[PDB]
Amino acid sequence: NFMLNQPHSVSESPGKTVTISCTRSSGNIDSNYVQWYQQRPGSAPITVIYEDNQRPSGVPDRFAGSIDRSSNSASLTISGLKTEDEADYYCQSYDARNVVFGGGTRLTVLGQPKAAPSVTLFPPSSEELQANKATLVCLISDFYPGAVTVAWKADSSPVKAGVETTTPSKQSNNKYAASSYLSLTPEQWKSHKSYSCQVTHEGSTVEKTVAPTEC
Amino acid sequence: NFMLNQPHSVSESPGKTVTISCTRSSGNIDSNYVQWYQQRPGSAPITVIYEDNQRPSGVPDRFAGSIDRSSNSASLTISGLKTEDEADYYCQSYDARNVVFGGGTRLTVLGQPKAAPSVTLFPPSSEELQANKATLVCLISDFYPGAVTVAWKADSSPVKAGVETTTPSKQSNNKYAASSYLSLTPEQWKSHKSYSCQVTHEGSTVEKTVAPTEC
Ligand SMILES: CCN(CC)c1ccc2c(C)c(CCN3C(=O)NC4(CCN(C(=O)c5cnc[nH]5)CC4)C3=O)c(=O)oc2c1
Repeated sequence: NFMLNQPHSVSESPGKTVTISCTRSSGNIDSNYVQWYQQRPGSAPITVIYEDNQRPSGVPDRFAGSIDRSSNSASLTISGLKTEDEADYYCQSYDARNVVFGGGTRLTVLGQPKAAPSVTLFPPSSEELQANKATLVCLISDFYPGAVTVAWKADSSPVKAGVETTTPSKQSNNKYAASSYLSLTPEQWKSHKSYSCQVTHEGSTVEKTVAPTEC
Repeated sequence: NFMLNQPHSVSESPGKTVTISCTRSSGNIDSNYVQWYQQRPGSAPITVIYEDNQRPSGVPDRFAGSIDRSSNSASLTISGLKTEDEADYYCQSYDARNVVFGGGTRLTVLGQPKAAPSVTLFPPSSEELQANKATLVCLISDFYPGAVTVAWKADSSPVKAGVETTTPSKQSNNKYAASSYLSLTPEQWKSHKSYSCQVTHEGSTVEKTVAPTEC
């Protein structure tokens, strides 16, 4: 029982080389075969690497797998990037009876310039508090590529309960927007000194914080 | 080298049984194990069956896998169809020289009940006003089907500039969420008595109103 940790995203221009790392949390990376899967948006998954570095028939030489024992990491390298390489890439392995997939890496083959998001965090409105709702909204606009990861904190502690995040959406300026909202009760909201919204984009992380007031 | 062929789509009504076939193109279906994965749009896939007919820990017992040796096919059978079962389903087997996936079957669950949206309108945050921004956000959640019209008002008049609405995305309750945001300056925000977000869904309107803080 172990995790495989991949970064959330990578991006490059057509024709360049990109590397996707996959770090095993406990145990040796070399003691079990590592596979790589590609899933293009709205497509079936395809195996691009099995047994660490083996390509199935039809998978071009541009895809290369490797293992690094000292890092305890596997890597998928894609050279001569093409637009059709734009996909989610997952590593998986085993130990004992456990099958383990990594969390996935979104690879974007850049189709326009990179744009860091505007992150605005809204505390509960008066209208919803009178309805025993303390829902928070994290608004994320004007970003590219259209992939983000959102994490919420109550004080310092992570929150998984009550989190919904929209699929990013192309807006009229041709950049992506999304919202994350946290469905709190006024009780939970007033019982903490602050809440935070963490937005990660192109491996850059921004944190916004709000505290209960009165007014 | 073999392939797995699944229907592109199946639609069925709630409480009824649906089958999804997965045909192996060469060799015997019984010579390697078959997995089934479920994928909701937006999310990573989830394992529903391994070793032909085994369910992992989270998975409703309404999900059953089977092997038919004569037709050289695997089947996923979902009894008592729930709207939460609407998703893409992929079968998967092994070729020793590959991990093979089917093309995917899109499962539509028909006659989903209507659900009016929860609407919440947030005035500008303190933090954004300190950075000379007065963006307003209207969270629109828990609605079905997944289309809304959003109109904004300054006092009682239609707003014609600065409105973005995101494409509704299905959330973890299998209902849609979106947010509409209006990018005002501090001046526009305080030059008016109020702003309003008007949401229409299935011929029914909801209108929320907010006004500059008095503190
Ligand atoms: C596109 C690549 N792909 C194939 C469709 C992925 C890509 C990613 C996943 C993930 C994230 C999970 C969910 C998390 N998860 C694991 O990492 N391992 C298991 C552990 C439990 N389990 C088993 O006990 C099992 C036994 N034999 C196979 N699976 C299912 C896999 C799991 O639930 C998963 O179950 O399946 C995945 C499949």
